[PDB]
Amino acid sequence: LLPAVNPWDVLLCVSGTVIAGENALVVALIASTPALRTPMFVLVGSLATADLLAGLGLILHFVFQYLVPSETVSLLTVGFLVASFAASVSSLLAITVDRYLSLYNPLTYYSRRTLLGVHLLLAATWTVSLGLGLLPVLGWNCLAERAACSVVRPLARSHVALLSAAFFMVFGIMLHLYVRICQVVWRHAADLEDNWETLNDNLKVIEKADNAAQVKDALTKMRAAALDAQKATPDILVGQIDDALKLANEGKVKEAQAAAEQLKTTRNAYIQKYLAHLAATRKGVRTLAVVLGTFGACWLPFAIYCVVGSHEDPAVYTYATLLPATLNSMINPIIYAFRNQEIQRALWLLLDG
Ligand SMILES: Cc1cc2nc(NC(C)C)c(N3CCN(Cc4ccc(F)cc4F)CC3)nc2cn1
Ligand code: NA
Repeated sequence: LLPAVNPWDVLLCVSGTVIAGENALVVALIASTPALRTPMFVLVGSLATADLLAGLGLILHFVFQYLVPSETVSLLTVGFLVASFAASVSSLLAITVDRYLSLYNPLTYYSRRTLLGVHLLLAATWTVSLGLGLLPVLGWNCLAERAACSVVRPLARSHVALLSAAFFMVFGIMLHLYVRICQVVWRHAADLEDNWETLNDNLKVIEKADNAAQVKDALTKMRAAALDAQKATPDILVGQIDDALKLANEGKVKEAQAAAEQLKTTRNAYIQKYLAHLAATRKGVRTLAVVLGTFGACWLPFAIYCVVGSHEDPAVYTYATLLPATLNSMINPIIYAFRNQEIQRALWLLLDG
């Protein structure tokens, strides 16, 4: 398709309908499903709305780039594409802090600070994304004799470059947070083993002592280890330790040890529970990793070409950089369905009349 410019367009022309359609479906499910009202999925919905504007913007671009009322309207549509890109990258960052903050300390991840911040994230996102998309309609265009146009007219090279430079820095920070997220998950997975080691060491030393105090020390060091596992990623175990502790103090070494050995019944069920949650956390973080990789891999080529390209360069270099960026909004709805089970359930929920 090197010499085929319009066939490059027709590929994107109908692809905008797909991107507009599929995202329009996702935004509905988040809005129409209470289980998806959690901050994670609300922020994902914003990305869908951002990816939604991408499909609408280019659809109206072709509809107006070919037999439109006027070109000034086409200068609004480019704002939609600008607005979508800012609304997509901005919200994509927002999902990262939600993951980091949620994993960093869920107890501090309360329904007050979080839900408050969530509305500001979307508000601070779209108020800026739209604002950037509206700047061209206030003079930030390239249709002047003293302004050089970019690969995507009427956007000027000066302004697309600032967006490109801003995008690199924003994407550079999102990578840093993802590592911090990993550090959080690693740390949450590290202190857990220490509690398990101390918890098991305490159980064993309980048997290897004939003093009623050695039992108290191990249980006290055991209760603290049990408690530390709760503050990390927020009953019967500690409750049974309390019952075990209640016996140790009042001279019940023989029977207090018996209660310590029933903890294994709960502890075996207690340990088997935490492992699954980290599996859910890793996949949730893993899905975050995949999304970030696709976003950059599909937008970065355009981010560079719009700054280092020349108007003496062929057009195929333009679409070759827009094609991944355009279809990036088509792929984002697909990723969550195949990875995130909570939203995938609603997708296959509708099965028959
Ligand atoms: C036929 C056609 C389709 C276009 N489809 C655009 N969008 C799609 C890829 C969602 C698009 N936009 C314009 C706004 N732009 C913002 C931007 C993004 C990154 C960057 F480094 C610098 C920037 F200025 C994104 C691409 N222009 C187009 C021009 N003609
Ligand atoms: Na996107």
